[PDB]
Amino acid sequence: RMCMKIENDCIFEVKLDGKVTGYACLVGDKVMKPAHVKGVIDNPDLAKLTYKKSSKYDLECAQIPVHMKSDASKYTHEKPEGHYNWHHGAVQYSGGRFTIPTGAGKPGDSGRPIFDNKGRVVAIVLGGANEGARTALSVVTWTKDMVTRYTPEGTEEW
Amino acid sequence: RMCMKIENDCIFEVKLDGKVTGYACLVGDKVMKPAHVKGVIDNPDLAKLTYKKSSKYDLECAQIPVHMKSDASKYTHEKPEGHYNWHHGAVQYSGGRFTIPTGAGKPGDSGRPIFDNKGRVVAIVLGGANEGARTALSVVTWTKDMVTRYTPEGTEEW
Repeated sequence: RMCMKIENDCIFEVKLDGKVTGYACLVGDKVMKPAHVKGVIDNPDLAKLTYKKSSKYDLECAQIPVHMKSDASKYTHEKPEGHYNWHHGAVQYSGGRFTIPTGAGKPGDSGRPIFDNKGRVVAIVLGGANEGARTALSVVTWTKDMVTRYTPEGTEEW
Repeated sequence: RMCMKIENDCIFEVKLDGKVTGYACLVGDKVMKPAHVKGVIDNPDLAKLTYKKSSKYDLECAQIPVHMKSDASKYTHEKPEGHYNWHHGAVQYSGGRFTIPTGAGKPGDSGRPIFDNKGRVVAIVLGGANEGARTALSVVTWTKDMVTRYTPEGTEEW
């Protein structure tokens, strides 16, 4: 249940005219906001910044102010074969694919991070493709220098 | 007895004019159907696909639809020296050869996978050569990039 409290400081909410479409999460020094989400961050300090624009990668980030780093979450690049954590349940990792049981995700609810055992962020959910009882997850994934967006076929953004 | 239920979901029936001729398994993201088997997969969704043709390797595979991977059995490349599991009994692995006691296989009954201890697929049986009390197996075997067909001498296709 530590992952939930860790999500509290990191998560931010972006809404279109107040209809929340997605979430923005502080990781290291970047506010992880998906590009498809149209709307306004609630905290002004993150709203008065200039944001990078990326479509092929589907991300938007801006340098968080010096007061927001202590409030952020530490990141990690360990993707060992096994089990991670999520807000609505658990993410099963096998063969480079994040998968969730169908019924745990409605439209919206994008921007929530994925956490490993001891709290280090590993992923930022963008959408997912329905796959039997075990639906997959389009997601932003990262290494030492590279960030990679893995979008399963027939993906619907939620 | 877990291997049997794992066979249940993954294995599909190939039927020729009222006689099942083969078992086609959704291992990984494809249907493992042997090339020698003439006939029709029972589930239409796998029948309305385009299938690749291979003779030297004796296989036929096609991309299973996005609803079939949650039903697909798991794969692995661990071939440690020891004992694995089978539908009709057990497979003894030694010196790169799968061997079964004679009397466990009649003609037909090709396409059944071979499972390790905890359910991960390791092989797809094609035939076998009678060898004393300990008959061998001609099987589809695979590594990181390569698939290898090991057919013992004097092998019949059953």
